[PDB]
Amino acid sequence: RGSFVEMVDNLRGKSGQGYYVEMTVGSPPQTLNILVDTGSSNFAVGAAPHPFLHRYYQRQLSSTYRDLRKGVYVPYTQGKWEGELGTDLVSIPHGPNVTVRANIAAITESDKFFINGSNWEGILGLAYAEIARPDDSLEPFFDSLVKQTHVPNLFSLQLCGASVGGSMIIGGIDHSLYTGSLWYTPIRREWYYEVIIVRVEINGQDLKMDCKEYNYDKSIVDSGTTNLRLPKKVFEAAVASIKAASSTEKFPDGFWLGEQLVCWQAGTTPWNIFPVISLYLMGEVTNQSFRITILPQQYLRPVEDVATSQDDCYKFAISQSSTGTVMGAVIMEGFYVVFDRARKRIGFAVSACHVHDEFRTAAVEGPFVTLDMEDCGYN
Ligand SMILES: N#Cc1ccc(C(=O)Nc2ccc(F)c([C@]3(CF)C[C@@H](C(F)(F)F)OC(N)=N3)c2)nc1
Ligand code: NA
Ligand code: NA
Repeated sequence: RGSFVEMVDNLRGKSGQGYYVEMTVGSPPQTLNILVDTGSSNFAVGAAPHPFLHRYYQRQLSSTYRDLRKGVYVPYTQGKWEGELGTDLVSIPHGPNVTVRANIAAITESDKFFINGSNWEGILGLAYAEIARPDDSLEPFFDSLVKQTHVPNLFSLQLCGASVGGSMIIGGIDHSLYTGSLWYTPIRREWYYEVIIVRVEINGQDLKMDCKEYNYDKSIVDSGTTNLRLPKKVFEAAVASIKAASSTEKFPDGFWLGEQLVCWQAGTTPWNIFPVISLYLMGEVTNQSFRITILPQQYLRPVEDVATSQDDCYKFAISQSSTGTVMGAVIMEGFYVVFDRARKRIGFAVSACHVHDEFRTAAVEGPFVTLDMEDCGYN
């Protein structure tokens, strides 16, 4: 408990392309890099020579592969993949010293799913069976891991933004990865890691919306999405408020919509004109909340691959959503996040690796008194 040196720094990535862990599949073991995704629940790996893939699962080479004789077709808003379901032996080399028999979707066809240039070739869905495809009888990886071993039913993620890196501690927490205290919010329902946001402030100024708007139709914590995505009506109020707070510089409207980049002369980003963003989350106790605060260093994302420019260019990474709030890597890179599935709750603490400056830091503070927090959930 509390110290897992073998798992520290077991994540890698590049800006824009997410965080992956090494895994092995099959006998003898085939090494693959796998995107860590708390926003889905399938373990799905490229299993054919798509041109974007460094490596892919070759079932023919595994003596322990078992075919389930069942296909799956999985479309998302953008992107889709199709695969053939089976089971095989899976390990995490920089993870617990265990091997488990897990479901795997061998991806045989995909569109807009793999990233050209990335170094990962499958996804590890860490959420619950309820959103597994094709249905909840396909047990997710982490459920198999916990049923089949003595690994405790929890994992924690420290995502260190811009090469990016970080740690996924499987079966515990490592107290060297955060400072101050962990504060916990209840998992409202086990499907996504759904939570309830009870208040939102921009530089300490409350947006004063009906709090159900913050969770319409849900709010989730999702390592497989880059942005902080907010329900449209909340996005509108938040942007209006951020524009006001930064109004000593004027930016094109398209910037706030994520339709164009903004660039400054190198080493001169005016961090201090941009406000901090605070989300208050439902706490463990009746009428008690806590708040997490992030900086422009989290929500203004560096874009380095801008071949048509010399300067430091950034994308605004808070965007409008029609699927609820998504606390993607913009939120998670401020914090050490504990997915305490055994107690159905999510812990946040200030990350020991988060990007900040001499004036401001990411923060996790409580307790606050917040009434009617159960009305903030959408049914
Ligand atoms: N930081 C960062 C960062 C950068 C890139 C990325 C990245 O490419 N993710 C990725 C790629 C294809 C994918 F199909 C998905 C999916 C898989 F289920 C669907 C996606 C949705 F539902 F939104 F389509 O939401 C989530 N949660 N997972 C995620 N992830 C994180
Ligand atoms: Na167990
Ligand atoms: Na600590």
